[PDB]
Amino acid sequence: MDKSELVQKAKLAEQAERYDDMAAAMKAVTEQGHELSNEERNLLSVAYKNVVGARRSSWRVISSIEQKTERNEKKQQMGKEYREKIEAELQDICNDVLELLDKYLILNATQAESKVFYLKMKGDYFRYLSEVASGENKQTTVSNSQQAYQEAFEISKKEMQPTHPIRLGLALNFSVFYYEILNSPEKACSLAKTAFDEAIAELDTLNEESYKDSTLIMQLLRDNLTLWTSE
Amino acid sequence: MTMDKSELVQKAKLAEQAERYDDMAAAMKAVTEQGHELSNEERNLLSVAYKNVVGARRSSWRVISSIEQKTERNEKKQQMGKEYREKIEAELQDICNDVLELLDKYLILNATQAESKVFYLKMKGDYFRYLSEVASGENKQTTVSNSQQAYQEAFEISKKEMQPTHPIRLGLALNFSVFYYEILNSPEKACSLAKTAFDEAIAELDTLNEESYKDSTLIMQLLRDNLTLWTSE
Repeated sequence: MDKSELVQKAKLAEQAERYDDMAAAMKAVTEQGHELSNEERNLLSVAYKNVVGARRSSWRVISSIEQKTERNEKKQQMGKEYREKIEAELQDICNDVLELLDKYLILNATQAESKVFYLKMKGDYFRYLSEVASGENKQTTVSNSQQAYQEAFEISKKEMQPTHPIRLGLALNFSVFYYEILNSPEKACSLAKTAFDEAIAELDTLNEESYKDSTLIMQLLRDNLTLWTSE
Repeated sequence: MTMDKSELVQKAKLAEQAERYDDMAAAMKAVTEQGHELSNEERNLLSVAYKNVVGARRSSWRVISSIEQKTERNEKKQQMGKEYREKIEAELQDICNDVLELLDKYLILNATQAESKVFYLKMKGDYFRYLSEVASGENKQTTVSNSQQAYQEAFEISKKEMQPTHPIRLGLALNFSVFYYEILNSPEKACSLAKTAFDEAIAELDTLNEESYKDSTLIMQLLRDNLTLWTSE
């Protein structure tokens, strides 16, 4: 197919709830090596989010079954083996996405908003890998996830105003990363408070007809601060 | 592979909980092919697995079919929806043919009681019906006939061997009536069949029992639901 045909196939697959088809189509689009439009990059993201999300959900279900008392060691081993099967599927998906990001999407991105989008995507899929990793690989995937978020964070801070909704909320997602993945609540609070306060300082500059674009995310930052500071 | 029957059944149960129905169906296909008669539990795992597997493809086929009835002035988008519908169709037909082969080679001939024979002949009617929903040309008349014949064979046994309130006999009447309504475009016969089965059940309320009361009355209401809808049409 050509690019426009692949995008139409992706949209058909989405309507049919056939997300593996949708991801395959948008992977093929990405491999043509050109910068994606806003619409195309959202189709890619939605496709793989649904594909990986199904495996993440199945993994949690089987992991919980495995964490319940089973005296029959043969049955215990059957659950472990099935969990590992799902794990390998999940890791294959994440590595496919990470390879698309490292070979095509991040290197070809010529504008800050694109760059931040794909770096945050990279952080997400390393995070997913970290959820199922063990030992030294868990530390490595967590560190790779953090590095990607941090790079997106620094670009957003350099290129966007403190009230920009992409910047806010990259800040929100990053602060939650510190709270939940790194178990670092003091830093989580610090990040969220800096982003909240710096946006608050510029409420002056927003239009009365559009300020909610910013304040909706700022309220989410503030809600997390209330919870976290009360412990 | 190296998994034995107890491992396959446990994997089917784990796949069900993880909503991985393709895995569930594969496990129960492997169990079936070992040649022992499926237990009641195994039969229900097999049926649930393939119902979910085929149901996803049937739903996708309906969605794309309906999209393809949007007269795209560009033949490109029309040909693209047709090709994708045909891809889903072939997937759907592969699933149905797998089930029908299991029924023909293992499930029907290994059934040693009437209830199971009726269950599997009904299932054969169901999967030829799903094929009939997407078939065309000379393949369509074959598929329709094979669906009707399977339902008729199931109905003959069920009328001889099962009480009119038995949930399997009621569910067979339900699906056979849907066959007439949807496949043969015969709502008058669909209603006649459903009305007769409903009335045969209420003529013998003494044959209800505690174990299947909820199942029986659920399907009786489904028969009534179709009757009211089809009559208002």
